[PDB]
Amino acid sequence: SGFRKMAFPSGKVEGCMVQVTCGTTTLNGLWLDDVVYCPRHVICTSEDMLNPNYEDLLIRKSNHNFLVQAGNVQLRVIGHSMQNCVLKLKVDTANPKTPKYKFVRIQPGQTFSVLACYNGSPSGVYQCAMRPNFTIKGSFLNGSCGSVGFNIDYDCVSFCYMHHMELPTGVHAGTDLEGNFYGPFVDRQTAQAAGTDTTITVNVLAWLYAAVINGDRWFLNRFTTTLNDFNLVAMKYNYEPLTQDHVDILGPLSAQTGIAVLDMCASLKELLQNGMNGRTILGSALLEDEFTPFDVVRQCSGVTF
Amino acid sequence: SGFRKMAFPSGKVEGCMVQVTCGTTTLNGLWLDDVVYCPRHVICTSEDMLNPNYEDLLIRKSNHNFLVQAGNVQLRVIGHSMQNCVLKLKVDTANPKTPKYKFVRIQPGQTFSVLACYNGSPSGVYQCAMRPNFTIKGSFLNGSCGSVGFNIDYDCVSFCYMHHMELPTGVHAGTDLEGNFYGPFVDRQTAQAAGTDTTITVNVLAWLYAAVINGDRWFLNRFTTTLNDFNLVAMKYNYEPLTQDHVDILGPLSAQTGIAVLDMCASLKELLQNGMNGRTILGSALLEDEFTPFDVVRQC
Ligand SMILES: O=C1N[C@]2(CCOc3ccc(Cl)cc32)C(=O)N1c1cncc2ccccc12
Ligand SMILES: O=C1N[C@]2(CCOc3ccc(Cl)cc32)C(=O)N1c1cncc2ccccc12
Ligand SMILES: [Cl-]
Repeated sequence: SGFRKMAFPSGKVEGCMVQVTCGTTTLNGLWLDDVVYCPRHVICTSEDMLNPNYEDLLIRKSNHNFLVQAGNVQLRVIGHSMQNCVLKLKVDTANPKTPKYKFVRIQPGQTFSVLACYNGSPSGVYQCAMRPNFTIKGSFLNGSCGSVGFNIDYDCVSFCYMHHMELPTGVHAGTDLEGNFYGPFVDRQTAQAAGTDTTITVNVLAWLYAAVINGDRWFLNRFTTTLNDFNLVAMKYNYEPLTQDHVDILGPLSAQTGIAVLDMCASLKELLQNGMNGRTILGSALLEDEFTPFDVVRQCSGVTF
Repeated sequence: SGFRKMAFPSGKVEGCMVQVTCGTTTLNGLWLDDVVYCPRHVICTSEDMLNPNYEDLLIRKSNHNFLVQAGNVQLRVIGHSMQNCVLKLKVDTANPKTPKYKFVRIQPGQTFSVLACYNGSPSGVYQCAMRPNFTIKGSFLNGSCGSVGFNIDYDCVSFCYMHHMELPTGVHAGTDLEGNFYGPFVDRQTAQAAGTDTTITVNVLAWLYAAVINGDRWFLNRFTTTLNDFNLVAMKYNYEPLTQDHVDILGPLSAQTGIAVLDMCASLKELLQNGMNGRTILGSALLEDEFTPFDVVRQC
């Protein structure tokens, strides 16, 4: 029993974190095989950030301008290239701790673990969801750039996020490991803002199933609803639309608990229209949307890595 | 910016998790140097869980009755001894991945990371706190016994918890790594219950300071309180008493934010009286008590 915000074990990723310094800027790099990936903004001064021409700034750098430190060992940079907003530093040593890995770009609503790092040293691990507005509500201080987000599927680490910036509202923006930003963000010190966010409906439903599995049923009711009537309610309360794909994905949890997905939608509809009435669900007074249906099944079944 | 429930990176502990089997029971063990630590209840059969005589059950076991698996490699048990409720299996191989470590017994209110494991394989990491009633609100299924709780301040792993059981309310009980249970619990299936739990006041205050550091001040007020009046009010909401030790511990956060501890106590009193009025504090509609003053300073 119990339901916690759980991250994947971070050990496979910890063995890849390195420190990357370029001039006065120090941030984190991800060392996989003979390449260290890091935000391309490591080459910018504060003034360069106002309107950077990364190709022009990079052509001026030599390999020896990138100091890469893996623990207390300096790696030698033997080449450098840019892919979108990520800099790829070719090093002379393959990381012996390189796990089986892939680079995957995730969709909004998908969750991942973030290994927050400073100076190439991991400091904490937490679970995030890619918000519908393409930001993440992370916990990052100055020096955290280059920290990565990932999932593990069996023995394979799927890297999905690399940290680049903090927006004025305190939320975060980054890229996939191919350097493509999530969301309409750019790596430049210019006016940027997180758009209006929405709640990840399929994830709230998954968490209500987790609550039922853990013995909380107060919110259940005799009612059901159609997908169109529920979607009219979701639109009204700034919830993401629930698709037939989401309903199919929730099938296993629907079969296990005996609560049909649309039956749980009628529970969610009543919660949106009336609130919790002083009650809590899994120790929360808010509807939690950062657990996917897969996370719920994984935690309530004990899948290991 | 941002404030998350953050666990320590688990890699140093992942390299210590092993599977321990005795008869039909399989659980997790913590392999450090040449010793595998695990709950002594691994030696119990179906007829032993109500009034086990662990000394009597253990004397009957030979080293080859303990099957220890580290990855896909069977470790050879060459000795065994019991220390309180933990079994210590001496193995013929020191764990090459043994980190710098210590065993620390924590006090209620302290937080730690849990690396939940099944069959010696880590499945997830989460943060939790030792509740005032000596239980933890963990996430553990059958087979999670032997999963450990730890902190990793300054590259040294301080192991503070080893999981043993789930109480009827769904909360969890365990021991320190010397096998001493936290709370009045016993490794027996006899009727046991978590005592009435309370909110960790010092941690709620620490989290309100985190909220102020992160730019949220809506809950502040023009009032202060005496420590004793605060406690009289707080006790009525099932909050733990706030001691002068807690006030001293909150000194650094008070100096950083400019909000006196007793002024923050007045804000807490008002939050208890009023609720949040549709507002949130650090993304929460409830007052969070699983961040210590030390965690707040570490994360901010
Ligand atoms: O290190 C950087 N450089 C920044 C600052 C300048 O403006 C930009 C503009 C674009 C880009 Cl891609 C990065 C940056 C940025 O946000 N971060 C930070 C990342 N995350 C958290 C931060 C917490 C406090 C302080 C800075 C943090
Ligand atoms: O593995 C065990 N053995 C138990 C079962 C019998 O009663 C006792 C009594 C004393 C002791 Cl020390 C252990 C045990 C126990 O609680 N757990 C479990 C631990 N944690 C979570 C569990 C989630 C579901 C099911 C069982 C879980
Ligand atoms: Cl302590």
